[PDB]
Amino acid sequence: QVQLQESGGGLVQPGGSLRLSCAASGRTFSSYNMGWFRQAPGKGREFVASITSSGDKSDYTDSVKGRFTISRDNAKNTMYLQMNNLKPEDTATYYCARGGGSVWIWYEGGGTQVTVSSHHHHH
Repeated sequence: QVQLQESGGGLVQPGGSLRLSCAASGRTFSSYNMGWFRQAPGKGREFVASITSSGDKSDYTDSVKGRFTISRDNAKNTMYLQMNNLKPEDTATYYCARGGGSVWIWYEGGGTQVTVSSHHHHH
């Protein structure tokens, strides 16, 4: 079974940054379009960003355009999501998926949790 394992989630204040990673098994990682998706409280899974096999083209959902950057390192079988200027509405579990013929396939991986919260400062 193919593994698309997510990491990098955590808790940040609004305006903070997090970098997520999606690490794939196998030897043909570079041949597929790849994408990030997220599931916010009470909602379904929704598109965040996608990138072509070669990395030459990317697409973003409107609400993250300009703040998030998708990238990949094919030599390391890894895709990244650099999330800057984070907002509470970005709180969700984030999942990566591999693109096929008109479908995004999840494969194995439990997602990574991202919490963006304006809370009291503890210092």
